[PDB]
Amino acid sequence: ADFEVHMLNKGKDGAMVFEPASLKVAPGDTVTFIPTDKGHNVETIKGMIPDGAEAFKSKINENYKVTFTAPGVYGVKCTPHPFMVGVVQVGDAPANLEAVKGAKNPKKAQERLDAALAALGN
Ligand SMILES: [Cl-]
Ligand SMILES: [Cu+2]
Repeated sequence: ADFEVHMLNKGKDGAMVFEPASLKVAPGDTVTFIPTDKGHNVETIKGMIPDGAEAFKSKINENYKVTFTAPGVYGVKCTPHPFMVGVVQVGDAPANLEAVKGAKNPKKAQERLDAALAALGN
């Protein structure tokens, strides 16, 4: 299955958001990150992807597709926008949950990640 995440200046969560900011997918599913507004990108957060996964980074304004196969959670962020974060989950019982949940980001970033994990049933 293929899924889309839009990069937006504003959403229910406030300014600078991935929408949806949380997505549960099956191994082999894909997510394309699509800038609805200019000035955004996507990249994985250091330490926040599974063993077996590769990091990634898009260019500002680039439409960017990633295939997810390694099971676990994947924290992603937008470079210019500190609170702009999201979580892609592959499978159930992710094994690297604490990598995201136990991290020490600025509060508004960390609460958005934490909300994303809780919405994914964790
Ligand atoms: Cl593009
Ligand atoms: Cu952004």
